[PDB]
Amino acid sequence: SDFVVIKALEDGVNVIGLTRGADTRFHHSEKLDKGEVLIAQFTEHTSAIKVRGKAYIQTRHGVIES
Amino acid sequence: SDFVVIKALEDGVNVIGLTRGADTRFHHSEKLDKGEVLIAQFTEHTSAIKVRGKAYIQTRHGVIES
Amino acid sequence: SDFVVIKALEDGVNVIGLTRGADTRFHHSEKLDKGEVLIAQFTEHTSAIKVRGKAYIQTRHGV
Amino acid sequence: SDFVVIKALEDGVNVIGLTRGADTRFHHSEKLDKGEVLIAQFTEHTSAIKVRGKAYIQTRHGVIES
Amino acid sequence: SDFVVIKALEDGVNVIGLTRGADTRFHHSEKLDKGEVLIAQFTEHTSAIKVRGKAYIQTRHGVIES
Amino acid sequence: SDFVVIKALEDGVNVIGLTRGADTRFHHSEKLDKGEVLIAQFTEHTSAIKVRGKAYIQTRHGV
Amino acid sequence: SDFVVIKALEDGVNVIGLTRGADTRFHHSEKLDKGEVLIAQFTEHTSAIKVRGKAYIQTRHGV
Amino acid sequence: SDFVVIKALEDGVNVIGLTRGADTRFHHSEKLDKGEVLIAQFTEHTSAIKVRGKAYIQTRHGVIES
Amino acid sequence: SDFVVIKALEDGVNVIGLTRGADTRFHHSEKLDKGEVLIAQFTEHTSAIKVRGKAYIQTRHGVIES
Amino acid sequence: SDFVVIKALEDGVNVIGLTRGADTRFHHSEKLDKGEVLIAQFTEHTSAIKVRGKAYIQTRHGVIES
Amino acid sequence: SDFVVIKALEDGVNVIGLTRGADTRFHHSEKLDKGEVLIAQFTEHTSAIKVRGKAYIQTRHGVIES
Amino acid sequence: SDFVVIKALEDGVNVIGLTRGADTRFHHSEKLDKGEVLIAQFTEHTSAIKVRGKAYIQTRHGV
Ligand SMILES: N[C@@H](Cc1c[nH]c2ccccc12)C(=O)O
Ligand SMILES: N[C@@H](Cc1c[nH]c2ccccc12)C(=O)O
Ligand SMILES: N[C@@H](Cc1c[nH]c2ccccc12)C(=O)O
Ligand SMILES: N[C@@H](Cc1c[nH]c2ccccc12)C(=O)O
Ligand SMILES: N[C@@H](Cc1c[nH]c2ccccc12)C(=O)O
Ligand SMILES: N[C@@H](Cc1c[nH]c2ccccc12)C(=O)O
Ligand SMILES: N[C@@H](Cc1c[nH]c2ccccc12)C(=O)O
Ligand SMILES: N[C@@H](Cc1c[nH]c2ccccc12)C(=O)O
Ligand SMILES: N[C@@H](Cc1c[nH]c2ccccc12)C(=O)O
Ligand SMILES: N[C@@H](Cc1c[nH]c2ccccc12)C(=O)O
Ligand SMILES: N[C@@H](Cc1c[nH]c2ccccc12)C(=O)O
Ligand SMILES: N[C@@H](Cc1c[nH]c2ccccc12)C(=O)O
Repeated sequence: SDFVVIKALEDGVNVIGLTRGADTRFHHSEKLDKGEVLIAQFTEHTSAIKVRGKAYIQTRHGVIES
Repeated sequence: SDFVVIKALEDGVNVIGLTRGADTRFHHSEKLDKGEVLIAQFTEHTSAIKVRGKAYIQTRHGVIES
Repeated sequence: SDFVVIKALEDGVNVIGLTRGADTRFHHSEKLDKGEVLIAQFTEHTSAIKVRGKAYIQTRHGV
Repeated sequence: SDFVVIKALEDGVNVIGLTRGADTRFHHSEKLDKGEVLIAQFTEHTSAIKVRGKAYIQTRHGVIES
Repeated sequence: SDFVVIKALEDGVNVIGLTRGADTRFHHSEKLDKGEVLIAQFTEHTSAIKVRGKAYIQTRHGVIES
Repeated sequence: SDFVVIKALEDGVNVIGLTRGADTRFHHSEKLDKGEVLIAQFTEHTSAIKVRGKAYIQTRHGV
Repeated sequence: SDFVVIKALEDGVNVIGLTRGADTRFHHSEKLDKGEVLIAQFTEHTSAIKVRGKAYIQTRHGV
Repeated sequence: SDFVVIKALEDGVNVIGLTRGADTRFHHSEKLDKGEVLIAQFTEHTSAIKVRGKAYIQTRHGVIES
Repeated sequence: SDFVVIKALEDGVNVIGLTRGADTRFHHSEKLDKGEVLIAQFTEHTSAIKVRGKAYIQTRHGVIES
Repeated sequence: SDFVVIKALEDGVNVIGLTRGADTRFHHSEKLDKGEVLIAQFTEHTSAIKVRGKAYIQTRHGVIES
Repeated sequence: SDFVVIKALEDGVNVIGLTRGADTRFHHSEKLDKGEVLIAQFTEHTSAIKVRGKAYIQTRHGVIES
Repeated sequence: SDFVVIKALEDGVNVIGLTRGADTRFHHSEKLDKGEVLIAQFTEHTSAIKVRGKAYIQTRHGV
């Protein structure tokens, strides 16, 4: 059951969950300050994740460091 | 369930989800500005994903960049 | 479910979904201009995919 | 759920589906011109696939390039 | 379900499917001329496949050529 | 389901299917002439396979 | 079920469990002092985990 | 669903099936002459196999050549 | 089901299990003196494990020592 | 289901199956003379196998010889 | 279905099972003298295992030799 | 189901099966003399195995 690891590399990074279903809207925005990590799953409610700001991101497919 | 990772390499990248089913239309477009990342699942509503604009994309099959 | 990755290397590449079932016809053609990417699954409705135009294609079997 | 990748290397290549069941007959013939690719699954209706003409073919078992 | 890949190395190759069940007879023969390829599943009707003629054959177990 | 690959290296190779169940007898013998190939599955009806004659044989365990 | 490993490298590291469901709020914060280790699963109730403070973190994806 | 490969290296090799159940007795003995191969499964009726005589034997665990 | 391995590197190491569910409290603490080892599963009652004191810990993800 | 491979290195090797269940007794002993091989499954009746005499034994865990 | 291998390296080593459920208490203590081995599963009744004394311990995660 | 391989390196090695359930007691001890081999499964009835005496032991975790 897949998840994403997200480490903020600066202040005020946002990790935003988007709603599962016919409709797509942001249901929640988690704020990360520098060096804070968010380990976040895809779930019954979240089918897409947006990251804004400079962040090191780990997934099953590998790494993308801003 | 499988997911794509999309990082924007310029401003104004569109990640477009196509409806699952007999019919195919765009149901949602997500604008990504430079540096921003979207990780998006295939879902009971999205069976095809379309990226317009300069992107770095990881899937289960490998990298595809530009 | 398995999927294909198609990157258009010219304008007007067509990604064509053929119908699942006894009958085979196309039900949709997605057009990509140069540089655009389609990630497309096999589904309840699409059992074959035809790309026409120059494309870089990735599947579970390789490039 | 297995599939075959078929890339025509000349004009007028045919990819022919054969019917699943007691009876075997061609139910459909897809024409490929040079450089067109067909990614085709085995399905409830197709249990065999014939390719006529010069074609690069990819499957789980590897490659056969005419 | 598993499948065989047969490429004809001369004209007039026969790919023959044998009936699944208590009884065993040929139910279908597919003629392949030189260069042509058949990818054929084992099915609820075919439990044994027979190739006559010069062929290149790939299965899950490896190559067998001539 | 698992399968065997048999290539005949002489004329008149016999691929013999033995019956699944309490009783063991052959129910079928498929004959191959030199160069012919049989790919044969274990099935509801065949639980053992005997090859007689010179053959190159491939199974999941090797050659 | 998958889990995370968190080792605190300062005092007062917070391991925060965010709620599973339509609503997202924290339901618990576990505090670790320097050197302490939390191994924590994703559960029926926690679908996201935020670490705040300097920590060495291990997941199935690496360090 | 496990099987054993047995190749007789001399004349008059026996491959003997033993009965599954509380009771153990030989239910069948297959005779192999030199260079004959038997590919034999474990089944609802056979839970042990005995080989007598000089034989090359292949299983999941590797090879034992008399 | 997955488990952790904890070896105490000093006297007085605490292995604490946290309750699974909507609520989170300590339900049990296990004191380990130097040299002693605990292997503990995640369970229908414990969804998070906490180690205080100098420990060597192995999990499915690797070693973590001190 | 898993199986053991036993090759006799001398005459009079015994392969003994122990009953599965609350009780444990020998239910069958199979004499193997030198060179002979037994491949025997664990079954709904045999949950432990005992070899007396000089044997070469392969299991899923590796070789054990003498 | 996971298990732990435990080999006592001195006299009077204890392997203690702890109860599965809301409650945690020692339900059993197995005494090992030097060079005795215990191969012990996690079960419906045992969700944690404590080892006291100098012992070589093998699990899925590797080795810890006192 | 998983199993253990025990080869006795002296006379009178005991392979002891401990009972599965709330209660833990031995229900059986299989004795091996030098050179004898026991391959033994974990079962509905045996959840722990104790070897006493010098033995070479193989499990899924190694030797
Ligand atoms: N509401 C959409 C969210 C989504 C997932 N993947 C996407 C890809 C593109 C656009 C939107 C999406 C869905 O559940 O399907
Ligand atoms: N069949 C999908 C859309 C789709 C997937 N792959 C395709 C390839 C080409 C065209 C459309 C598609 C649907 O449910 O609508
Ligand atoms: N209508 C066909 C489409 C198809 C899938 N694979 C094929 C291979 C060859 C020809 C057609 C096909 C089907 O569902 O079966
Ligand atoms: N009607 C046949 C088609 C087929 C599949 N594999 C074959 C091999 C040989 C000949 C025919 C076939 C079937 O479904 O079984
Ligand atoms: N048992 C298959 C045919 C078959 C498979 N493998 C064989 C080997 C030898 C002879 C026949 C067979 C059937 O259903 O008829
Ligand atoms: N009639 C036997 C055929 C068989 C399978 N494997 C064997 C091994 C040895 C002897 C006979 C067999 C059965 O179904 O069980
Ligand atoms: N309440 C959210 C928590 C969450 C999980 N993954 C996320 C990713 C982004 C934002 C929030 C989340 C949910 O269960 O779906
Ligand atoms: N009747 C026995 C046959 C058997 C299988 N494995 C064995 C090992 C030893 C002795 C006999 C056996 C059974 O089904 O269990
Ligand atoms: N959600 C778990 C506890 C838990 C797991 N991971 C966490 C991370 C942070 C906080 C609490 C937790 C519970 O059932 O109570
Ligand atoms: N528990 C098995 C026998 C057994 C398996 N492993 C053991 C180890 C020791 C003693 C007995 C056993 C039975 O059903 O009887
Ligand atoms: N009674 C506890 C035992 C336990 C398992 N893992 C633990 C970790 C820490 C403390 C206690 C435990 C349970 O079944 O959950
Ligand atoms: N009666 C115990 C036997 C046991 C298995 N693993 C253990 C670990 C430690 C102590 C006892 C055990 C049980 O079934 O649970």
